[PDB]
Amino acid sequence: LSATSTTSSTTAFSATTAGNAIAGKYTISVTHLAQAQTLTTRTTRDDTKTAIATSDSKLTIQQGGDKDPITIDISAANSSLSGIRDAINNAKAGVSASIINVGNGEYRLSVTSNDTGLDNAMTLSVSGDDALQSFMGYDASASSNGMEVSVAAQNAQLTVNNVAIENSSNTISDALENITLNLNDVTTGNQTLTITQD
Amino acid sequence: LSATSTTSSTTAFSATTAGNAIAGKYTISVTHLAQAQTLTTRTTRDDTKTAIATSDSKLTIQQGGDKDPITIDISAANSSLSGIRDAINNAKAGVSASIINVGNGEYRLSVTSNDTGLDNAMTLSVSGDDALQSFMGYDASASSNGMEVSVAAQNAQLTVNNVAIENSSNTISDALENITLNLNDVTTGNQTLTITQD
Amino acid sequence: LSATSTTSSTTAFSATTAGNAIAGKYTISVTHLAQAQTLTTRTTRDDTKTAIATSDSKLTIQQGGDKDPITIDISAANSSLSGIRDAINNAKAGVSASIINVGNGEYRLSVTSNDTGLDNAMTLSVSGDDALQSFMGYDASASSNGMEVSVAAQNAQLTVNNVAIENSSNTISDALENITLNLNDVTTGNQTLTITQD
Amino acid sequence: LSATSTTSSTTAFSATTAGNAIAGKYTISVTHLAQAQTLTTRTTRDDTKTAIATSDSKLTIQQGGDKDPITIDISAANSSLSGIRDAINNAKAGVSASIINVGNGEYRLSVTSNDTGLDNAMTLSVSGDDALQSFMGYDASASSNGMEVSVAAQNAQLTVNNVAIENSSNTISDALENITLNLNDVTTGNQTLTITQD
Amino acid sequence: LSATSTTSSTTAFSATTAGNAIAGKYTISVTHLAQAQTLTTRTTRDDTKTAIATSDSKLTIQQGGDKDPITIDISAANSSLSGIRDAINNAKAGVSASIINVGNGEYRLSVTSNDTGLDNAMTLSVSGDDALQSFMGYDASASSNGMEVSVAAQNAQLTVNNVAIENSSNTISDALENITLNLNDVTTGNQTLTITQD
Amino acid sequence: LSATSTTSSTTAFSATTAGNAIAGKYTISVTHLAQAQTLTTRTTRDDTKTAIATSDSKLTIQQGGDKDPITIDISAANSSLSGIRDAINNAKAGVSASIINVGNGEYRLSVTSNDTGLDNAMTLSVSGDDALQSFMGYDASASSNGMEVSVAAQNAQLTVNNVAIENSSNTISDALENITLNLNDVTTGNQTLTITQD
Repeated sequence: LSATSTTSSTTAFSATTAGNAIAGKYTISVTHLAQAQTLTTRTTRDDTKTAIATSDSKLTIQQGGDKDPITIDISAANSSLSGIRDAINNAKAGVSASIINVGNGEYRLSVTSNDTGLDNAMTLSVSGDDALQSFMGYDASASSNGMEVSVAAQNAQLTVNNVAIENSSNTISDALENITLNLNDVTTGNQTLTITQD
Repeated sequence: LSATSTTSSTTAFSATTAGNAIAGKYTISVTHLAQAQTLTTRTTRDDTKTAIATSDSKLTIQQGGDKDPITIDISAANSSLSGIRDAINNAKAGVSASIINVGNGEYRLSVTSNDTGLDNAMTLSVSGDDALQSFMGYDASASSNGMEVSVAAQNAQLTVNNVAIENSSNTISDALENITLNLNDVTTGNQTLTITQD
Repeated sequence: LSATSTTSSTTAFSATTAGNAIAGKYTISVTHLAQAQTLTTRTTRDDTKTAIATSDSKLTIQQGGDKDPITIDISAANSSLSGIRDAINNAKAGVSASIINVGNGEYRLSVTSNDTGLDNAMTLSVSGDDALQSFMGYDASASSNGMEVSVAAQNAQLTVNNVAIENSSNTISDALENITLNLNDVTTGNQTLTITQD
Repeated sequence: LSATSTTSSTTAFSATTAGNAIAGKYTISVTHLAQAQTLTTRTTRDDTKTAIATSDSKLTIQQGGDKDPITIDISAANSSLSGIRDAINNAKAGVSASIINVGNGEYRLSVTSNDTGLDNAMTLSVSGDDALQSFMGYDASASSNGMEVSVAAQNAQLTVNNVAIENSSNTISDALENITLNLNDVTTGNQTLTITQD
Repeated sequence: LSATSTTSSTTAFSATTAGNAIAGKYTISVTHLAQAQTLTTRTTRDDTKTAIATSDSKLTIQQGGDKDPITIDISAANSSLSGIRDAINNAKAGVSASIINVGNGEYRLSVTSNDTGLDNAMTLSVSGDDALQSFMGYDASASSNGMEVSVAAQNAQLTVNNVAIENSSNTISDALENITLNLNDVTTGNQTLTITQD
Repeated sequence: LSATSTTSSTTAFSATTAGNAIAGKYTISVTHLAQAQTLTTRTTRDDTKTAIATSDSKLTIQQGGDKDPITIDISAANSSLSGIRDAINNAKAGVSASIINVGNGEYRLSVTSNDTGLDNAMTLSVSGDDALQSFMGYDASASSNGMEVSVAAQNAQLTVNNVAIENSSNTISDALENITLNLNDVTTGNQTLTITQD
């Protein structure tokens, strides 16, 4: 019922408010932005159309935060870069695949989680085909993997009025009552968010 | 009856005037802003709904400056984080409670005094339940407390024409005759407030 | 009969002209601004209403520059901070009194001369009551005084085309023929005032 | 079907998107711009009209990237600077010739590949005339050549979300799905491209 | 008949042109501005109305550059500061007198030549009265004088396309054909005046 | 037939294009601007009207770059500064004469070539009169001359895409095909001229 406006010392963050947000000055220090994991094949193919697997296979995609594993069927015919990209994207597995032409007639496969957060980090495993498993597999606890981490999963980390706060997201509306905090950048020095009763 | 306008060398302070304010140049140096105390539970709960107390209990909130103590009743059922927040906020005890989700499935309770000032610092004590007392109690003279100080209570401190001035508030209209001083920031070097007869 | 316009290298000074002012470039260096003396009670009262004197008394206010002394009557009843402030202000004694709440439940009395200038420095003496004399007395040649100097009386000091000039005022229209010089700040380096025939 | 807008931290790069481009923040670091090879005659002629060859001859222009060689006929009469420039330009050989008057009554011949890229580097060889071969020949593996490299052929080199990318062009719309990257400059520090769903 | 426009690299100088001025770039370096001599009485009077001379006297004002000497009659009655100022100003002697109130109840007499230039420096001599001669006399070759030089006479000194130029004036339209140069300031480094045919 | 637009990183140069100019980025480094020689008499006259020669004489003006010598007749009567200036200017000899009043009642004669360029440097010789020859003669290979060089003749020197270019002029439309380069200043670091097909 009670409306408020916000002002910020930096482009590093802004904020909007729901009703009944507490007016006043908030000291905000942002030390890390949330990041969505991206895994990229450490090796390349010379095209997007040649099958990589010789058998049909099953891709398992498992995220953290107690989410259900998704198993996708990939026929030998569809074990090409395009085939796998399409099969992942069509699965709606909370991850998204794309192809990168890195030049020199070489292509990489990238898989990115749709949501930022440590809990949105992912495991990828392929059963029923060695070549594809070793091309595309990723397990953080394995020494050799087909994927490398090109973008680390990461949580936002900030302090608000000296209270330490971690969050899966750079859009934070679950931490502070009736405030939504949007993090655009890590901060330096004293930065403040000002909330005034209308 | 006599109107005046104000000008300031810094965004650090501004000022407005009542009638018959004395025209001229005032040298203003601000060394500290007033602050409202915030106490935050040093420990967390994994949710906002589970009762913390096993008995019914009585929360005492005592501010300084010779204000009356307020005692609030908290049933065992209402000794949850939400319960306590609601009970404090509903009491109109000159303090305001909020819940902070610090991430990792953990929640803190914060209590803030509505007014800035050393005299608005607060003591919190709970009788009739050990767990809640040790979760949420705060006494500045005790070695172990449930609260920590996340925002120190603090008085504004400034000098006006070399006269030292302390104030509970950053909105100062009781210090200088017919002037209201608004402090937005601590200053550096020579800063002046200019008052001219209209 | 002959009109002129002025330009200045700095916000430190500006100038306007009467008729027949001599066109050209004036090198101006300002080393000191004029100041109005302010005396402030070195001690405080805990309120503005309690009488300070036990007898009726006579406040003498004597400025320099061969001005007449003004003697004001202050009954014991009116020897409160408010009482004295009112009695001074009502006297039109070329000085002006105000009360400062310095915080911590303490009040100071300030007396300021209305005009800047060394010659507007003041002596304050109270006969017929020790307490008030020692609270509020000021004599520059006495070792102990009730007042301290919080703002030194001071003359403007500048040089115009290498001619040294002293003045009671920062509004100087008696130094240079047909020019009024307004001093806002002390200068650094070569600053010039330009006067051109219209 | 899904539209997106782009924002960039630097004038060093910009970007536009086709439909269904993945929203979000891309960290982009550009270390090299693509360049089109330019070869310039190390010696000069004193005019553009005198034939250089005494026999008719055949200019061969061979680019990399498995492109077909183009052989051009140059009569002795047309072995002048103007003659050769016209014959090259008229051939549409994926290269472009121009004359540079370097002053002092001297002229150079420049040949530039129309497309940037290492693969667009070129070999020039003239059969049937020594003078013209030694004036204008270029082979990267020969110790003495008529041409010098005045602009090295070069590939764009950048990294996008830590993925290394090489490209023949500074207009890159084949590397990243549904994005066109335009490189105007090499970057310094953290620069980012922002893509937001409309 | 042929019009031209001017552009300048600095506010230090500008320029306008008569017809048929030579278009092009002029390198201008200004090392000194012309100055008009000002002489000021080294001593002061405590007022402007008391006669200084006891006899009637004759003030001689002699400038350089082969100008005629002007002799002015000053009665004893008119040997006051106001008297002398009026008598000088009324003489139209190519000099101008003014009174300066330097503060502390003291007044100085200043005499300034109307034109800048070394050749506009002046000698002042009073016959028939010792007091006034010693108050107000000035001769550059005498060891003791009544005047001091508060503003040195000085010539503009500049170089235009490496040609050294001296001038009595900061408004220079007699040095360069069909150009008027206005000097506002001494320069630093390479500064240029650009003249382009319209 | 094909139109193009130009952009430049610096005010140091700009450019416009004729049809069919080659689109793209040109790296331009300017190390020297072209200059027109100016010769100035090392000695002065005290006026512009007194003849310098006692006999009639013949002034020869010879520029470089294989231009024809121009011989001008100067009667003894017309051997004044004004006389010689008029006679030179009226000859249309590709040079232009002016008089400079250097102050102190002294005048110099300046002769400037109308075109910039090393090839527009000049020799001046007077036959039939010693005084005028020694006043005004200039030969770069002679040890004593009447003229000094106050502005060196000089060629523009720049590099375009690493190709070294010399030019008599700062308006260069004969060096690069279908481009006109205007040089306003010597450059520092990487500067580029951008040409884009419309």
